[PDB]
Amino acid sequence: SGRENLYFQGHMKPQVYHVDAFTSQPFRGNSAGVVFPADNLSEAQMQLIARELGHSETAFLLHSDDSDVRIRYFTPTVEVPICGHATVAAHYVRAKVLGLGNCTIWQTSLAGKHRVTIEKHNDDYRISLEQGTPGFEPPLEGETRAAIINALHLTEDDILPGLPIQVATTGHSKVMIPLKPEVDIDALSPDLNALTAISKKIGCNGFFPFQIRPGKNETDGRMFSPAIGIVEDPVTGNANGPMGAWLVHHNVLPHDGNVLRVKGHQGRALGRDGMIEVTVTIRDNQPEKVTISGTAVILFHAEWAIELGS
Repeated sequence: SGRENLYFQGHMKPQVYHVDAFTSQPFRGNSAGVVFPADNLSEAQMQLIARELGHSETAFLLHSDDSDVRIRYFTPTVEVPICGHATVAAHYVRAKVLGLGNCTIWQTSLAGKHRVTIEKHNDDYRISLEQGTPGFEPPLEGETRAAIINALHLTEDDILPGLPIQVATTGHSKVMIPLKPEVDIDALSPDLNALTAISKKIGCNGFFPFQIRPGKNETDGRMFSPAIGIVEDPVTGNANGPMGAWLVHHNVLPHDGNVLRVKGHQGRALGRDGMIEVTVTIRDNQPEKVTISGTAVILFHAEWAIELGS
C-alpha cells in the first residue's frame, strides 16, 4: 500500500525530465527540471543536481504519508519552499508517467499543503494549482512610486489612471505596475540597480509591469527581480496569480459569475513565450482565492547514468 510505495521510491533508479512549463511549444515558457524518486537523495545531492541542471529550479518528487506527493524545489544555489512553474512541470511529468487522467491530488512542501487539478484532454494535460487567498500591501506612493516609474524609464502618462502601483501576493509578493496599452512593453529595459535598490526599501524582490489586451480579459507582463539572481523570469505564476486577484480587488476587469478568468501572457521579449490561465473565485466582489493553470511540454527524460546516493 503506502509502505510498498516507499520501498519502490528508494530502490528504483532515479530519472530526470526536462520540461518547459506554461507552454506546449518546445524551447518556450519557463523550463524546470523534475527528478524522481528523490527519497534516497540528500539535501546536498539535490542541491548539487539542481546546480548541474541549471534550470531556474528543479523539483524533486518524494514520498508522502498524508498527501499524494511531496516535492522539494531547488534553485541552482539554494532550496525554495515552492515554485509555480516547477510545480506544474512536476505534476505534468507525474501525470504523463502514471497516465493519471482527470483527478485532483494533494502535494506537500515547505509551503504547506496544496491541491492540484489534472485535466486530461486529447493526449495532453492541463495542470491547475490552488494558490489560496491573496493579499495586498498599502499602495506605494510619493517618492517610491516615482522611483519605480522612473526605473522603468516611463512617466505617469504611462500608468493606467486611478490605479495604484502596489504589492500583491499569493505567496511571493510582487509589485503590480499597471501600464497603458500603448506602452511598448517588450522594449522595456529597466535600470536594474535602481530596482534592487527599491526592493530593499520596500521589501519586495519582484516588479510586474503588465498591460491588458484591448477588449479582452488577457494580459501581457514581464517579471523583473534583479534584487535576487533572476534578471527576468519568463513566466511567473506568483506574479500572474496575484495579478488576477489584484484585478478583481480594483475592479479593473469585468466579471459576471462568481469568477474572473484572465489569460496572463509573459515571456515574449525573452523569446520564451508562456501563458498562465488565472481564475479567481469571487465573493462579495472580493478575490476569495486564486487558482493558476497551464500546460507543459517534455523535451526529454532519462534514467540517470550515474549512481545517486551516499
